[PDB]
Amino acid sequence: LKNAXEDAIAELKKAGITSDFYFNAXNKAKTVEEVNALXNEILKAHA
Repeated sequence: LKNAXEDAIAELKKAGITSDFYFNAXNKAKTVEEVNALXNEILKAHA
């Protein structure tokens, strides 16, 4: 967890988010708030 950026991509990629949705979640999320909310939303919805 050095930047909520590469770290989110890494965590979601290891989690397995359909195929590439996590990578699009990448250009959608800009601010850290979004990355954490729209991060948790993905992880929880695919828990």
